[PDB]
Amino acid sequence: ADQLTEEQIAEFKEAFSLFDKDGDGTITTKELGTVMRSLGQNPTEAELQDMIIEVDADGNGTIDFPEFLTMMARKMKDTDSEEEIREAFRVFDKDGNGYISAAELRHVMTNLGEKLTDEEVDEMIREADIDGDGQVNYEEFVQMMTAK
Repeated sequence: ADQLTEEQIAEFKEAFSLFDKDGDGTITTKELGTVMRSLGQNPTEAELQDMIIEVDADGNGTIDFPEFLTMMARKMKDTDSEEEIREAFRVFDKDGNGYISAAELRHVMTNLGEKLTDEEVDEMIREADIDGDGQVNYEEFVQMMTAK
């Protein structure tokens, strides 16, 4: 599809297959968090609890591969609120890296207007900063502006 390349689907498949012990194309309900972690994202235990009910309310203990993909595909559907904010941010990630320099995030905060004092903005920078890169994430930052 145009929303994601088949190359990305490969990683979703490898991360899933890493826990598909039986080879039936399935993982356990609890292994869902581990598959997502293998893709580099760590979901909250609270949301994970509800994610399981929407697939296996009876508690059989498994989630299949097309269900795992359907869960992702459900969130991937267009929404007006998150996409509007993301539009402005797309021009700042020059490398397609997901992380941008804190100096560049600081520019966005200044350009957006109503910029709070540096100490108030630091609260958000602190959580987003990665010591290995010296960069702050921009993508989850956008979602943090509208959800918590």
